[PDB]
Amino acid sequence: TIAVHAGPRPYEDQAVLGAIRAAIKGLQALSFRYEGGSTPGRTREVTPLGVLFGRSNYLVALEGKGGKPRSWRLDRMSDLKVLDKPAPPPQDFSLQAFADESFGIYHDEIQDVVLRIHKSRAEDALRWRFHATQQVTPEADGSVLVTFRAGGMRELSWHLFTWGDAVEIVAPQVLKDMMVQELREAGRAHGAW
Amino acid sequence: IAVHAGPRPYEDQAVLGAIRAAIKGLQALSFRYEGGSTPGRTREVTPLGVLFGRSNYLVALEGKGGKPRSWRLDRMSDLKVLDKPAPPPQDFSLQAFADESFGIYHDEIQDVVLRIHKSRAEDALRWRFHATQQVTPEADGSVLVTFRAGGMRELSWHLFTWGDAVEIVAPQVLKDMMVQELREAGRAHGAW
Repeated sequence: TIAVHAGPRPYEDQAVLGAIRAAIKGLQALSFRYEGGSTPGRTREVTPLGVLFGRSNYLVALEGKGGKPRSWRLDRMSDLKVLDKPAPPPQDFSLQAFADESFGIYHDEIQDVVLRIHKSRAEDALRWRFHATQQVTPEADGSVLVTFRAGGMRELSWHLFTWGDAVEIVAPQVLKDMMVQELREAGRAHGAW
Repeated sequence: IAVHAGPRPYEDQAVLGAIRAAIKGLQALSFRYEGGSTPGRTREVTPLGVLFGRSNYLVALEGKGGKPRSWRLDRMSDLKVLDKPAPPPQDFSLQAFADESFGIYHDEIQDVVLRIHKSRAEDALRWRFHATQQVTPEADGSVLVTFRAGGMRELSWHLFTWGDAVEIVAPQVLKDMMVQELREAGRAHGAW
């Protein structure tokens, strides 16, 4: 296409990344050797559904007969082949559907997030999509209250940092602690205080 | 089939498809802008490509005698794909355009040089900060990372995700911003 993804990203091995699309456009299956998970290093078979690019590149897929929608890290993968073998996708499987029942994390258990964005970036708050299932509430002081139910507290905290002092983390406590700890860590190394 | 999760802005394919239509038809595209230097006027451009990231941006030439520029998608309205010839310049590369800044913002290009601590050297090696990056292994197991790019506001926002594993050795501006952001955020959130 005529689009390019700007910004930092993980490095690519398009050799292996070209092998996965070879079986979703043929509705076939794949198989690799994992380097993680509950079984350390076996070779395993899997039905492909999609890839999610992030600061870690994943691969949504179920194993063999039946399965569970879970995504394998492409860094901890070993030697795939486009099985000669068919494996059609579940019909109602949206790939965005995987991507929103958490955040830039997966399965880190879901939290009721409450943010207060001051006036200054209130209009910026309305425009911004923190999570699909979000609700923005105006307040009497022109600040706006942003609440949504999501995972990925760490990524969230990284993103809130870019809002600077326009955000006020109201809930949950794990997010406050997440942010403070991260600010203390970075603030020491770069000499902020 | 691979969209990126996280806080991606509310985007619209009704205009993303229309920009693709004007590009591959090699014809001009016009829209009115809900932003920019002029509040709400109809601009007419040669569309070149879109940038994906912190939001989505049309890269386009407006009128004749202009440099490439960027337009927030979510801020273009009432777009029409016209029948005038609008081929791209033969020299333009969208990739080279995007490479001129660490993020979206095109400002003074800086030789940035970072040091990543040994505990995260393996991650730095496997991480593409920028298209022009070189990494050199240092004696103590830490790694030096250098590249040329503008947009250090966005750079310092990313560096924060590296915790205390990253040291900014140049440019000075990137250092100052990083510290000022940390103080401000740290005061807002009660970290010190």
